[PDB]
Amino acid sequence: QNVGTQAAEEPLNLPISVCTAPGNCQTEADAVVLDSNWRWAHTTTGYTNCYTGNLWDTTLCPTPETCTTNCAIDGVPLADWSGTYGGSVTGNKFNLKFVTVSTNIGARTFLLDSTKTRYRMFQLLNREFTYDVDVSSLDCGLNGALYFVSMDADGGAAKYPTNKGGAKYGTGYCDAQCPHDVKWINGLANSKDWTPIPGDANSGKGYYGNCCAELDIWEANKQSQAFTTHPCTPNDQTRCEGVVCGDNDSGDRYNGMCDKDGCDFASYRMNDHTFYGPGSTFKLDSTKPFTVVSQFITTDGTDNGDFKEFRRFYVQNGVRIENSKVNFPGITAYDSITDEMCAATKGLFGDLDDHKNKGGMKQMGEAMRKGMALVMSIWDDHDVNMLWLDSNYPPTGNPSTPGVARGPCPTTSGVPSEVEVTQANAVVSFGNIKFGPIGSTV
Repeated sequence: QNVGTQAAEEPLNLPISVCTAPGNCQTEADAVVLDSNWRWAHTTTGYTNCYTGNLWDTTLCPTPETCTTNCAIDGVPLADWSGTYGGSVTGNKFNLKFVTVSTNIGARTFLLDSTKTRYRMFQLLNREFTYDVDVSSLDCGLNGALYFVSMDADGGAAKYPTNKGGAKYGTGYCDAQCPHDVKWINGLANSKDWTPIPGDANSGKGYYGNCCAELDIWEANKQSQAFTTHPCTPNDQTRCEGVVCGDNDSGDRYNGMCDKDGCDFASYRMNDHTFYGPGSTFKLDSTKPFTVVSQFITTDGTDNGDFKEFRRFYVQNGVRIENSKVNFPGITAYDSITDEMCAATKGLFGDLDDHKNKGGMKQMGEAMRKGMALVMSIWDDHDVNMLWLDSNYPPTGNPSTPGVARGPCPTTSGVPSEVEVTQANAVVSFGNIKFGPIGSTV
């Protein structure tokens, strides 16, 4: 995309901590940038929309190349962050409102480095990543997500010279779902064969998808939470078409370059329904804030080893809370993501181990070694109504069959039109982000 001249781009300042030992950290003066999908797209030498509602203008965008020549994405000024997009920062806390009323629904954002010209790339192997979260106002159907993806640090600017904005304009998004709803891919409008998504007034799908590796630290609302590894072959940003995208709609979910299911550790799905929930007698009380700690263990305990284990623990009101465990007869009580856990649990659930097909923890680790961009988002799910996270999936499945039940939400929950009314004022908060060696962040 070209860059427009109507509004300066002003990312929100967000300090994080880089740590060397427990309680010995230094501030890193980073910032938050809005994903290019949420930006106004208009004519390069005017005010005329190139995209309105869920459609590209066919006169301006008869082809992707012409669209890209004629159109530009514009900046987010400071005033518009809260007023238009529902984003705000107080000290080291970042807040994202779900619906902001001209009416904005959801948000996806990235962490910029201290220069505000590149994404802050995290080399996560043999490191610990930690943050405080509040998901108390997110119920069934919503997801306040924090995760990493194998985006380029410059959003693709060096690879795709028609991308003028780079990381500064939140470009280059890709993930392990190979999404077609990304409006700008490889420096070009994804306007070919663009199709609105029914019941989604703001979104559509273009000819291409954009694939890359994804490490989900946090997919969650107050009812259920998960962390998940998604390797791809290769891991780096890859525009896809046809079978390579692994499109759900053509029966290709397991035929593409990315592991779409991922290998998940989701406490409720692993059959501990009392670990996490909205109340003081759950082990971890989702009505109150808490700290989420993630440790990425290698084979030799060094930065050069292969990724072998994703460990997790929590801190809430000064109380250390170890992760829940897998709880099925004849299955080891795993409390972390490893290749063995993935094989054993997917075996039990009858899920295809595409994680293993894509190179497993080792391949996931190669993405983490090269460095990944931090994503913070809030969203509802127009495909599957978040049932995969917090309900029975498939909805018609027996909840006593291992793998089906992922949370207590009813199978009628999560319809975007309903959650966008009922949960309009939901806000996820991510704060006090800390990064360092294992054992350094609490």
